[PDB]
Amino acid sequence: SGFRKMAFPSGKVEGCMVQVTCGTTTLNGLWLDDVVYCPRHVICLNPNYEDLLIRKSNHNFLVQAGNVQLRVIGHSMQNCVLKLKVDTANPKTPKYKFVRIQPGQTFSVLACYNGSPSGVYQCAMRPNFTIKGSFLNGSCGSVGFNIDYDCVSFCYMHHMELPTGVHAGTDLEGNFYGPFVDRQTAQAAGTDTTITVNVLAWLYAAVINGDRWFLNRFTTTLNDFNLVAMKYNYEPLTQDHVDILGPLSAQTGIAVLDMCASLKELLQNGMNGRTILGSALLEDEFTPFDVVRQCSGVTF
Amino acid sequence: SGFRKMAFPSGKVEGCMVQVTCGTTTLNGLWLDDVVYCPRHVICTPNYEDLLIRKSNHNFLVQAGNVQLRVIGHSMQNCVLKLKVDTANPKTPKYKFVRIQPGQTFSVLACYNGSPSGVYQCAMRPNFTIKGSFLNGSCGSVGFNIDYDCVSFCYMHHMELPTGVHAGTDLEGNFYGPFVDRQTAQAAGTDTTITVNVLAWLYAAVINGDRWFLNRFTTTLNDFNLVAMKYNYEPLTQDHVDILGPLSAQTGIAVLDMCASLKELLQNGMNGRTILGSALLEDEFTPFDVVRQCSGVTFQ
Ligand SMILES: *C(=O)CCCCCCC
Ligand SMILES: *C(=O)CCCCCCC
Repeated sequence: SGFRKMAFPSGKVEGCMVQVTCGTTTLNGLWLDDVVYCPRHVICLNPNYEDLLIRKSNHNFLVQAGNVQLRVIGHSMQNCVLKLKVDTANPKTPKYKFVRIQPGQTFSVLACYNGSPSGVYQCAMRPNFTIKGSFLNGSCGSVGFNIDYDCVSFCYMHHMELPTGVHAGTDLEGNFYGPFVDRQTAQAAGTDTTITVNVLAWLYAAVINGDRWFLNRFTTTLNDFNLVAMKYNYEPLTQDHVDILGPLSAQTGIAVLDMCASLKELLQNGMNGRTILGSALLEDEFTPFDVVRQCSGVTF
Repeated sequence: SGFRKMAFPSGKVEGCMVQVTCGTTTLNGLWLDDVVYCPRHVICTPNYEDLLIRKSNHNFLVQAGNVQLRVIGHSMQNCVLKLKVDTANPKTPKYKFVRIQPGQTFSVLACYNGSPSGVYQCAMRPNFTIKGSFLNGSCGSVGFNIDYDCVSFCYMHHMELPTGVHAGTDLEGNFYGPFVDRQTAQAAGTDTTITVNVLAWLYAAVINGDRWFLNRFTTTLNDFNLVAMKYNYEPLTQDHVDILGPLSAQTGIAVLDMCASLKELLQNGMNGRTILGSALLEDEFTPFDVVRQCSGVTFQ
């Protein structure tokens, strides 16, 4: 038992981190097979990336893997990411995929500086397409990932910090999550919402862990609960969310719409001093999959 | 900016994790040089000396992935079994075995069948238990800290107590607290909030621009400790004040000045406000955790 903000083990990603330098700019790169991926702003107010890239040559990119220098034999741009072909395939390349995640999904971040790891943490892609990360200057090129049975699915690459302290980035194909751009223009995160299906998943995790003070004898309907969710800035609950919660409702014997009646009471009345898994706020950064994995040992 | 529950990168520890089987029990072992360390209760199903004397090297099946490591010797040190193997771990990091004090945090690499599954951060509570997240089969999973390239192993998982919290040993097999590896009725004593860690996290909040809770008054250790006792917080000592010195210098806020701000939070509550997104005071970030995360300390 117990329930924590658990990230995936980072070792498979640590073996892929390199330092990429172009002129006075230094950031991180991800080295998979014979290619190094990094934010294209490593070569750059009003940039003409295509003209900047044609002006640069292979020798203008300094790639360092620990103490070894990688010879760059090619270079191309894919959206907001720069791909540097190197003369050696990474002997530590794990099984990997590049995936674009949807809002509400969680992933681990290996924060890096100068191609070296600082730490790992778990975060979620918010409904407004930002992440509440922990990044400082030089963390660009740090990636977010999920691990499924030895295969690393890379989903995020860090590019920037927005005015409110939240972060923006791209998938490993260079496509920004949300409306953000890699230019020094005005851009801010939109209004965010709470991920309802994750709050319910975490309520089931609390029940599995013995916290049942918030349970009640009542059951609501999807339509009635969604009216409550809109008032509290919670994402609408769909029948697909109810279905995905299936293993947790089966394990605890509590229907999803029975748990929704507990959530409605918690939204309207609070906790009156009590806590749920050590928290006085409703937590929305654990998916239903994260909960079955951590609480029941699914995939372990 | 941002402040997350951040674990150390786990790559150096994943390279040491192996599967240890004795009869019908499978658990995790830590492989350093030509020795595998694991909980001695792997030999059970209770006189441990007699259970070990009856065992032979062939009764221990050790696997590093799908590769078997032949056991060529065995011995018991306190509550850990040391299995000498025919292969030295070529991924053995620079390491130390350290026994930590209550309040200290560490990263746990949760493992099942010798396979790393998750990483999270937790603390040695003042009652010598850890509020971890472990399931059946997680025994032999370790807790650690890293400094430069040296891994200090501080915890090996052995058991879960009635309240869902956990108990284990250092890597020399000595239990933290008054717990034993027997099937007896053991219980965690009353816990206390780690004051020095709460102060550290308030400095983390200040570094991140959260400063509504600051006041310009100062207090004394004696006056602060009267309030601490009332709210089940550990007394603050001159050692804790000295340990907060660097964070005090970084923010320009004296330790006793921050104590007067914590005193007001304890007596008045947060009144609907949050600090680093939390409605409760967090006590599982040490002063050093704040320095590492806010300055971007990396590991080699
Ligand atoms: C990047 O520097 C993070 C802060 C952005 C603020 C922009 C001006 C309001
Ligand atoms: C180990 O078996 C964890 C559960 C212990 C509870 C004993 C009964 C209170």
